[PDB]
Amino acid sequence: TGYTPIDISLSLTQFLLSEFVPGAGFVLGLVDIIWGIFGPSQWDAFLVQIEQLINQRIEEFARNQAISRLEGLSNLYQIYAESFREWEADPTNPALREEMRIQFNDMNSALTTAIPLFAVQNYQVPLLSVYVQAANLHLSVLRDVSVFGQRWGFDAATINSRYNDLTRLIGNYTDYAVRWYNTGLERVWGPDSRDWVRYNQFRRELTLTVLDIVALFPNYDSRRYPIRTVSQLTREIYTNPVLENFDGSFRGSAQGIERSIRSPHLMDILNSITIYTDAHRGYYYWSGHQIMASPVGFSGPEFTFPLYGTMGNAAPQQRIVAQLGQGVYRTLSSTLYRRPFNIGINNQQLSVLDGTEFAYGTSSNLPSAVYRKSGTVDSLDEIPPQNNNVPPRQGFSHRLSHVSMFRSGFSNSSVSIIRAPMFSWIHRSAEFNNIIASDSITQIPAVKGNFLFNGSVISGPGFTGGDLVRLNSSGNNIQNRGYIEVPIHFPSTSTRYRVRVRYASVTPIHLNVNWGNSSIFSNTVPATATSLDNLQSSDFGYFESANAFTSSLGNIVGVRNFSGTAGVIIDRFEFIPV
Repeated sequence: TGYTPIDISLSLTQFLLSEFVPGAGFVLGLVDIIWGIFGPSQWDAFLVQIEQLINQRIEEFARNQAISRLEGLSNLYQIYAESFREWEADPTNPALREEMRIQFNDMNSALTTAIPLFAVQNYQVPLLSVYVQAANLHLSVLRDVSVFGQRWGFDAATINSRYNDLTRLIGNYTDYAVRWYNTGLERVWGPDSRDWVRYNQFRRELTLTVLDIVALFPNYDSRRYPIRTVSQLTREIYTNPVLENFDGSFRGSAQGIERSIRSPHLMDILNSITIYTDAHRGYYYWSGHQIMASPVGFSGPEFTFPLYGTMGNAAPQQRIVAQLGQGVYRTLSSTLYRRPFNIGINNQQLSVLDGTEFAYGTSSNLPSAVYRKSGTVDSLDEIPPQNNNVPPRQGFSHRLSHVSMFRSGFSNSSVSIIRAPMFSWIHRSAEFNNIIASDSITQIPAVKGNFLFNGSVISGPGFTGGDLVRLNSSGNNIQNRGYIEVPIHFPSTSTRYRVRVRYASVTPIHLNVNWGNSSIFSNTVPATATSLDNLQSSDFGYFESANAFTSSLGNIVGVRNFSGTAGVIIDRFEFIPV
């Protein structure tokens, strides 16, 4: 196959993003993508994928115990799934209802017992992806009993008790996973470029196999999400062909490489990249470039970033239009390393790109844009498809959101030149527009807004699928009130929507939600957190408009912080069709 846990996880994410609704389909999805396997192979592969990265194998007894238990859970969940399917086909049947009650208890009990074995002391990191798979299944099964347990014949006390388990464990599993993600990532940090490559690889691979799945855990709260709900993952992950295809190591460069990534920002759409070519001893290369981007929904003028790298004129500038079709899904780069025996200003070490093909996502086909030539350092190896049953240009998992640059040296005066374009990839669930569905709960992260006043975009804690918006206090000035505004599009003009906001606050705070020019909520909302600096799962709460409205109110939604002294974090807006 050539498949890894990264491929499998991306496919699970596609499923959880588009089919997050209770019923037989969800249960059978999980068997099809993850739990329907035979034997230890898949599980062993999940462990190897992290073990080989941190260069540490799990102690052999604990390793075999974890694998062995996952096999048991798989067998048991296959039986549960089949019983569920049979029950759904004939729901009033008391034999099938009794079998669901027994199967749920066995599944619930088995998972509660198994999970600590995926959290074994000194091996939490390499066990983290199987931990998260088991957690996911557990929350799934607790959600099942919450939605269907009455129909199965459980009493109200048992149902409410299992529901309280669900909401608590959404929190505990999330905090555990993020904690060990942070700890694992930090242990892999080092001062040189080889360390940075490993560090970013850890970030990338565990974003795909852990954090992306953890960001969907809140969706399991059936009282909060009683119908289908669609999340959007706005976080960016990174490739860097020059650094990642380099067998040596630039000393002390790790910090500089990490800082070449741009800081937290409102989501934008990459429109074009204009690449400048420089040359040395007949070797032509990508010396610098300029990015042009738009706000979400193309809802404001195109803006230009400051020049990346240096503006060479060894050949004419080339404008690559990124935003054709579904955008650029893939880069195929040619790396150029020059390492002469005798180096100097007239005979430089070069670490650069002498070519890149930019390939487009498209439901048919579009010729690639090519800077000079194609190459074989392929983003698809690190940023694989979410659906490998169609061609990659249709089954892609990410879109190119930005290109920045790690750079060192000047062509006129340095012995060593590094120009290492940093490619930034956003998950394709981050839609170009904010489109409100009529038959599901649409989640729109606040970082998908296009106007932020007296506030800033801050790094997410790792479990929200992206970054967050912080609205500052006014300093008791009514004209200086923190505001985030989000452009939205309603394909259905008759559906009525309640607007719910997910937020974090240390003190009770007065917030105003506008839909168009109309205020649909203006009240104090409770404190949810002890600190805005170290967010855990339970620090996020919800408030909502009491009434429901239609798109006649307008094409923007916003939140304003009325407090003169306190700040607030906005995660996302949620539209609930009534």
